[PDB]
Amino acid sequence: DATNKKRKVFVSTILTFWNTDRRDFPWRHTRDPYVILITEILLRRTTAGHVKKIYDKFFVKYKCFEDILKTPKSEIAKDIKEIGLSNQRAEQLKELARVVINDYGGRVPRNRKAILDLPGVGKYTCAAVMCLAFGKKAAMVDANFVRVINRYFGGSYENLNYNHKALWELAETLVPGGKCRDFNLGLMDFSAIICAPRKPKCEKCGMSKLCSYYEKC
Ligand code: SF4
Ligand SMILES: [Cl-]
Ligand SMILES: [Cl-]
Ligand SMILES: [Zn+2]
Repeated sequence: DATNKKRKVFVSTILTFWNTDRRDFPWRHTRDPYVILITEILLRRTTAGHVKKIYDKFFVKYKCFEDILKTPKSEIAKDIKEIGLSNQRAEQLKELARVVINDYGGRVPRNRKAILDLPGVGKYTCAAVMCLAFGKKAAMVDANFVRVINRYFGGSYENLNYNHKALWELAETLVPGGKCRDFNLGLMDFSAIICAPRKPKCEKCGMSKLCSYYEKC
């Protein structure tokens, strides 16, 4: 149906944004599974700017899970106090390190279900590791991704969130093969710069012509 063109323009718009208004963060320049997974965990409950500021010292000190597991919890907490909830985060990092060391030889598995079951890992982080580290097709769906989908596609997707399989399935089918990274990261950037939480910047949006939400305005 014509829903084919609407989906095609969405993907096209996002892929282009990845090349025209790309944001930058250190973790977007590595493919080490450990760094990507740990960074996604550190980003929770804080901001990219905060993690970016401890990134250099953190990854020089903790080069892998072995480094985390041998370090006292209080020392780890001290090292990441800046991003908050340091003690709770330290405890979680050590548990994750313990499982990866005890069960996977200290290396993150290149398998969806294996990753998803690691301590502290949810559907979004698992998607990030699979896509960013292993280059496998996966949609990194967070609340911001949901927002764009709600607005652009509307209809039966207007009120769904990432706890709805119907919404995650659509996201999955939108991910272009061979360019999962371009799509997920381009969408992350687009959602923040253009289709923002407060007053999307529709006049700068390239797909406003097919956007459901743009019609209600
Ligand atoms: S037209 Fe507006 S609401 Fe629609 S995708 Fe673009 S920014 Fe988001
Ligand atoms: Cl490389
Ligand atoms: Cl290692
Ligand atoms: Zn190691």
